[PDB]
Amino acid sequence: MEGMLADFVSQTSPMIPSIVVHCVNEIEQRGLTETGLYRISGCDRTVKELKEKFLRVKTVPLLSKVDDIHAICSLLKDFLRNLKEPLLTFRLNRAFMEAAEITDEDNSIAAMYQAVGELPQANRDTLAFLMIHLQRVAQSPHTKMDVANLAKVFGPTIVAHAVPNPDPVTMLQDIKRQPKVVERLLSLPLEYWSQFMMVE
Repeated sequence: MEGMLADFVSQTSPMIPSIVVHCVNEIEQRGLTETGLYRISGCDRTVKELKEKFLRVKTVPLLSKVDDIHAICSLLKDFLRNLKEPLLTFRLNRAFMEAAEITDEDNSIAAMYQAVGELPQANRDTLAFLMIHLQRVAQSPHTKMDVANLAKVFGPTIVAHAVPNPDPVTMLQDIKRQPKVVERLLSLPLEYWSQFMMVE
């Protein structure tokens, strides 16, 4: 199994796994011209092989070699989704959902700010890096992937559940609630996320 986010970072800040950094770098370089980025899945075999090699050797394979940029998108989602706990931790799963469900804009944003501040550093730093990247994806006129669309894709990826294996009632209730969390997070401005890009 993959293990915890912290197992992919060191004391070096911002605390972002090299795999996330390299995936984002590749996607920035040749993915922003692609329609359906993060919606279109890559070849399952290519994604699994890249992931197996990454987890076994503990180093990022040369991503520039792979022709399909969607496989890189799929690898990033797979990595994040399959962490022992989601990027937004088990501990704060419900907190994030409740924050996003507040209809008062000011109070919802304030509750979002509160929940992000309660994240461990590695989680916040990685989240901040991902949010900056996904905002750029949403702002490309070639991707056709707005904040709403990306939230539906990233809901299961970064929010997930409060437990590793929820009962089916909870499971289906949860997936209804995930997109609004991502929607709110992506709606927090670049300047907010950018502040967490800092050295140790």
